[PDB]
Amino acid sequence: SLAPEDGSHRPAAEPTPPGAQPTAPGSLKAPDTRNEKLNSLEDVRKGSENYALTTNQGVRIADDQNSLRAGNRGPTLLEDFILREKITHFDHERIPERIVHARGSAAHGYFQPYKSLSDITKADFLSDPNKITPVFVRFSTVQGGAGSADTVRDIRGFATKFYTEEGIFDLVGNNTPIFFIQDAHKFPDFVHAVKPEPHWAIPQGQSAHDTFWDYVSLQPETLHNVMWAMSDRGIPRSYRTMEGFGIHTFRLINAEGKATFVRFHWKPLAGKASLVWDEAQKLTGRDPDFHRRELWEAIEAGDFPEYELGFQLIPEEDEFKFDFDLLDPTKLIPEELVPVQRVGKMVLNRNPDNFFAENEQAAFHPGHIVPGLDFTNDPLLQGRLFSYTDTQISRLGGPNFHEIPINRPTCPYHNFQRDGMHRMGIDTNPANYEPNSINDNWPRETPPGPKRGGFESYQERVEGNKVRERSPSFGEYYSHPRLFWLSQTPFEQRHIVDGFSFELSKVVRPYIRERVVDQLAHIDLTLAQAVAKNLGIELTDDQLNITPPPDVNGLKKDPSLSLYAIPDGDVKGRVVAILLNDEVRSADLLAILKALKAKGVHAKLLYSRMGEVTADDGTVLPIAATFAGAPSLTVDAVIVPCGNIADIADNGDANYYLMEAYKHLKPIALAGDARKFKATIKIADQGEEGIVEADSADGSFMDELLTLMAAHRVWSRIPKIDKIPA
Amino acid sequence: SLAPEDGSHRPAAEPTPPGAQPTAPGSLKAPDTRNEKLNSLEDVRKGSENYALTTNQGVRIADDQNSLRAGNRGPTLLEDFILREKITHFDHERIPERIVHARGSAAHGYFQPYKSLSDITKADFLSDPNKITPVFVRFSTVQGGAGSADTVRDIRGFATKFYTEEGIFDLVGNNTPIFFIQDAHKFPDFVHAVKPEPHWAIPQGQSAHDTFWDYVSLQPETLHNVMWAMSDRGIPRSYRTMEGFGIHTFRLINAEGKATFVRFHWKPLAGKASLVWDEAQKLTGRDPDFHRRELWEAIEAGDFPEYELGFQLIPEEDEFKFDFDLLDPTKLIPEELVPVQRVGKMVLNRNPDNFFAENEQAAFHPGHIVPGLDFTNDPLLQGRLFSYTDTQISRLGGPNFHEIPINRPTCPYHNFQRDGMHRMGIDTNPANYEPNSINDNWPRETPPGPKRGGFESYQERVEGNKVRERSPSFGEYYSHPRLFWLSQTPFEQRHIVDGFSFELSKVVRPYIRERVVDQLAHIDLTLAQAVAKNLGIELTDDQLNITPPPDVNGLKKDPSLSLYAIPDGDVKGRVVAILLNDEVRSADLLAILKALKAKGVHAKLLYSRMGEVTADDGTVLPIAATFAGAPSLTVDAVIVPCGNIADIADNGDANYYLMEAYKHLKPIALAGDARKFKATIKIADQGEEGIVEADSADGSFMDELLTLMAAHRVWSRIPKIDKIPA
Ligand code: HDD
Ligand code: HDD
Repeated sequence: SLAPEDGSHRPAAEPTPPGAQPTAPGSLKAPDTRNEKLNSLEDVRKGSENYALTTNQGVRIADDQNSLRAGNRGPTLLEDFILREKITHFDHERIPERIVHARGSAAHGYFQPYKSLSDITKADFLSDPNKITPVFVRFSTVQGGAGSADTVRDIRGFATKFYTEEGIFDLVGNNTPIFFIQDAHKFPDFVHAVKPEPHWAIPQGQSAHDTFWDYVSLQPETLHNVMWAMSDRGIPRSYRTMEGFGIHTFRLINAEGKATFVRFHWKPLAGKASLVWDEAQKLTGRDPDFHRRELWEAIEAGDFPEYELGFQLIPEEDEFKFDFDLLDPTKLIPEELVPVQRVGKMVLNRNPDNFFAENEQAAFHPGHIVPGLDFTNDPLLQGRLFSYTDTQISRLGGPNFHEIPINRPTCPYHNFQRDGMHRMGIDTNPANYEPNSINDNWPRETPPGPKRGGFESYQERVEGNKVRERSPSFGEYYSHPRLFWLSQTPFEQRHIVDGFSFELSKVVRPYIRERVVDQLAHIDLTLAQAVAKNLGIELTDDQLNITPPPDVNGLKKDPSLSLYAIPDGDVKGRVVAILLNDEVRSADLLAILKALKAKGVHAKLLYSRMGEVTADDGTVLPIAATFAGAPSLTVDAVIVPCGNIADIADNGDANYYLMEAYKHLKPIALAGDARKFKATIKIADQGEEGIVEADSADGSFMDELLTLMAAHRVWSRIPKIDKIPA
Repeated sequence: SLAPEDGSHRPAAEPTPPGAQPTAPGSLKAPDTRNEKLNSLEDVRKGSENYALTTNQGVRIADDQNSLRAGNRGPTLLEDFILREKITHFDHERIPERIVHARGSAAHGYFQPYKSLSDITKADFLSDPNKITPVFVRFSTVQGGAGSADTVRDIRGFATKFYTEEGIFDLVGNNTPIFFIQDAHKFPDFVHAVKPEPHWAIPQGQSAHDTFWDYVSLQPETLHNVMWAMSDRGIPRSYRTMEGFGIHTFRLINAEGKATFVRFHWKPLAGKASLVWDEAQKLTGRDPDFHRRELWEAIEAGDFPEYELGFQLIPEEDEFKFDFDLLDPTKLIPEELVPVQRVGKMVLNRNPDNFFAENEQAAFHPGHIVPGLDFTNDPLLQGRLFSYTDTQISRLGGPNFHEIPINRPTCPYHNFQRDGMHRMGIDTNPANYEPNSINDNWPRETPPGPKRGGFESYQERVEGNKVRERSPSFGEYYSHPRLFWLSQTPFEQRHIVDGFSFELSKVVRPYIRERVVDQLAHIDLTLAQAVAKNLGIELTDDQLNITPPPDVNGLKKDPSLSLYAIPDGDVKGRVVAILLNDEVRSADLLAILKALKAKGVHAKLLYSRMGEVTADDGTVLPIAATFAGAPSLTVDAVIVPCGNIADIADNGDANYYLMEAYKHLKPIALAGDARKFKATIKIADQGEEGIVEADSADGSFMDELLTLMAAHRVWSRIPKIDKIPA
């Protein structure tokens, strides 16, 4: 027995805040969290406790420490079948990673609609407010490999597998409402341009290189999503604090056959929140797994990520009433023109057991729709339908990928397909064809109907010649980037300018920079001049005379496009760093932890070493991490309680901890003699907005601090940070 | 035509310093750098200029911007074979990454022995000083995926494919002289333990988690390589400044049939040099491709990585004359007892053309030996022989992986093997078996002999029972960790302490830390006490009376195990940051750049924006990067010339540039009014060692700075950096 007698090796099977316990597989951490999909996976789950170590053939292994050899110092013998099996499996562990979105993090949950949508869709999972549909959701980046970092500047993926009673429905979206390109034929072109360059495979997880901006400068259709990626949208605080969109216009079909155009939205319950770039870039080095960890730990804490599903709904006769083409995925539908209507809510409440088996092997594909839903002629969606079935043949080893447990439907599935690599199902049907008499033609077709019917495509009208040709209605590239730009706050605009500037500064060929600046001058001259200034470029008089693009159906801004314009913050699930000293004033800490617990805010107690310290009243305080081990990048605010401040007053890591949080605009709270730290951040004796300070942490100290946290960051501090050396 | 009329899209086909030009595939950058392997690859190289865009079947494409559809706003048609071919190929681009060493960077070069070694080996590539052997070298980390970061704390791989006239020889080594484990049966257990943990797949590129130190604490055989991993050996400055080792004892076999035991060594011509931890960890964020980048650019500069091959040689009759077992791969051979004898030199002088085709698909395997070389009963080596063949069947799609162009021998190869997936060779032999009369038994066996003879194994004697048993001679675990500890300088010992301390602070279960500390007390109680203090752990009296382990055949220490104890630094290929202002003193800059070119030291001119600035004499200075875009992490030293210093005196990024470089112990030179920056780094008016300063950048000023660069870092500055907030 190698476990410790005190049993401290096993985490408790109950919700615990991040860092209190070792993380564990979901069925062990929360065995009583169940749904119909989790239960169906029990047949393939494998335990371990009280079992013998065997080969894959069931043979008990006596000595798992040594190869078989001719003498204890002799050659290894080919007849060691236990070695060779163990090494063979190891030698073939890896499978191809996803072509795009290879880096991702996933969890189980459930979905439930608010009310029956049977008036607009016959889709069964939206027909009754009491119908609960299990889900599996994978969040992702786009460009980086499976081993790349979480907090890069990138688009994020948001893929939801609905295990419906009438088929698997995959909603395969991103965290922005549009994509970079218009036609699927260009997808390898765009992806090759953004991916690491083919001679040397640099850089990983970054669009800040020549070939990406080269493609953008020559393809202005890309400009809208590029705007989004250069904003703080491209660097989310977590997957819980981002939006989701299906991007394409789809169709809803009701029992009477009426089609309604629809676009899908996920609204985060935790609000919209993003990092700032210096923080996001450094965090890819201090913790490349930050988003993966934060997701797992929130679920282990009970901080279940929640999202409200919503629809923008457009009648068929309104197809042409907007300036933009509904079928153009580089165009958004402003919520000011078509509101998002609440449909239901999704809760992610259990982690997987084995990342490889459940996350890496999961297969999402937007062609996986159910009766009540249908496609449109969006030329990007159209080509997606081919790719997501095709790519699985190599990634997941063949055509039986639906038999891998995480991908199996929970509803019945029967047909006349047979064979293929690693076929699990053993068909007893006398027939493998239809029409057949020898099994009385079963399984049988089902006619279309209002529920439990067969799938039939909406009989939309088609008219035109066979052409490789872009619809002229698509050939407008600058109005929607402008609408986005004007909808941002001034500090969000600053960050957009700084994103473009930082990225173009790493383009080596200067003529590429100049061509991207010229495209910006077609969007907004304020934006283009600000970027040009940082690049040492001067706009020509002709460029200064570029007429701006028209408004979007009269709109000159839409505050739903901004992260922060309308407050939607939420402190539940946020984390505060508490910086300890060797004789902490316990009255401060008790007030701090009481206020944080009331709002569901977590705390990390940090010191210069691990182990424990003792407060003034003798209370023993366990240390979560060092100052260097858990930098301010990983928390939302910093609190410094009173006590023996001289212990850390001249500690470089303690001082830098506050300087980093200050530069990154986070709230900071100083109690008693901890107010001496204002000098390291150059805060005058009069104080300033964003620095909570008082004689002690009792009173309004923590309400000021929690109000600041509900506002996410202290945007008013931005003029002051450029003098801070951090 | 989309290129710029001035041709600045294309880099010059001549050696150019890093940053000067865009990087390029090796055949375009250096068309005249040739060897036999590079030349043999011309049959599969594909150009591009002046060729039509086609399908894979050779059909010319007219519109590569659109899918085929029924009307320009209609559905995509299944008959668009151009779309489906292009998407199909994209959908299947990825192949399994390597199970280990998935992250790596490679280059072409050549090798040449100094003299004939026919007295000790009949290996043909070592027979003649005028015999040139082309090579392909891949450097790697171990734990992370192909998309993980370069400057992690890990072991590094160093793999060399020799394309000899008598077969491919692969020398597949690492950058430390031992491995973690003794018997290959344990390799899946160790690797699984160091890799991301199976439930959530965290952490990437790090051994700082519970399962790794759990294994270590339970398997003391691992302590020796762990010590190397926790030293600055784990974080190399670049692949050019690290050693290589084969680790295993092999045999040399001469024409008389005499066996000599040998261990292989690579000695870097650039010397040994490593980062510091805070620097290395931060650099995985600011540039996760730092090592890949530095290697490519050094070769484009003509700054070819060079390595001397050396042998430790031991007569067969001396097999048992050491305190350790020569066949134990957790033991090193001290150079003080067996010197490394120089054999030849290897030069890396051309980058690949396509990273995937040459680097990702390259297959290295230590079973690939040639006549004149042989194996030993090293139980780790013995199991490696199985794995490197087996793993390619899935990783490279089958048994013809030797036909992938990078892997092809340059010498003849003929046998009776046939078929298999993607077979390229078309065999005309009437017979696919031997013995055969119908082709007069060709191709035929060759008897062993002095040159050009068939491979025969050394007929070593084997005596023993079939057993799964570790040799008792392997049962010592602490003498070699001690030897290594005592061989380090005081500041390398400090960095080892901080490496163990940092990593154990990330282990969530405290009993694992305590168990690792107890292991450390069997090596050195000063190391154990210093790590325990940072963990809040108090060693018991029992632990304090653990007897130290004996030394190694009388050796207490061996300075060759230190990175820095013996000076070996070379400044050629290093890089200096030069921080500009808007009116630089041209006399300063002229003298700086003149002295750096004399030593082959590169420079990047940094400013607060892109573009150009003008010197005091009107000289236009082009800016290479911003202060933030090329942080001090990426340079070896910082020079601040005199000028309009008020322009950057209050720039937070400019002051931080110096503070970061200061903390990471790098040389700093300050001319004229730049000396006012001393206050930011808290240097007294009278100065200190490591800070170069004068009225101007002439005189001895550049000599002083270059002397500091030859010493790599200012170790004496360590006591001062703790009080620095950076
Ligand atoms: C025609 C090619 C093509 C095009 C135009 C798109 N995609 Fe895609 N996408 C793929 C081809 C693809 C793929 C190559 O088939 C992937 C990679 C691995 C896989 O299974 O599917 C994929 C993966 C993938 C994933 C990750 C699913 C997971 O977690 O496993 C998401 C979230 C998206 N895509 C979302 C989008 C969105 C929102 C798009 C624009 C509206 C989009 N893709 C356009
Ligand atoms: C029995 C299993 C096993 C054991 C005990 C080892 N390795 Fe290994 N090694 C492999 C199984 C393996 C592998 C799984 O076969 C790899 C991964 C993919 C491949 O082609 O070979 C590999 C890759 C690999 C590479 C990367 C090659 C490349 O650049 O493509 C290097 C440098 C090494 N190894 C070096 C070592 C050293 C120095 C070891 C100890 C002395 C060692 N390996 C033990």
